[PDB]
Amino acid sequence: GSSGSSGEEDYEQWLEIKVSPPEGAETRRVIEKLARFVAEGGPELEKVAMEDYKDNPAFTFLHDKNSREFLYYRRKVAEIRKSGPSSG
Repeated sequence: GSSGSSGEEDYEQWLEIKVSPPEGAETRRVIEKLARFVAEGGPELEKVAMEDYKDNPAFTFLHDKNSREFLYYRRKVAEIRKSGPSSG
C-alpha cells in the first residue's frame, strides 16, 4: 500500500499560510462559498460549480489550475472539510 495520512488538526495549520496577495480576502467571501459548497458535498460540486459560473469573470479561477484563488479555496476547504455537515 502506497498511501499514508498522518495528522488532522493540521488542516488549520494551513490556514496559517494564506495565499498571496492578501487581497484575496476580498474574494474569500466568495471562495469560502465554493469550498463550503465543495468540501460540503464533494467533487460533484466542484464539477457543478464549473457550470454554475461557467461564464463568470470572477470564478475564472475555477477552470484555471494555477491561480492563487484556486489555492486559497483549497486552503479553506481544509477548514470547512474538518467540520462541514452535521449528521454522520
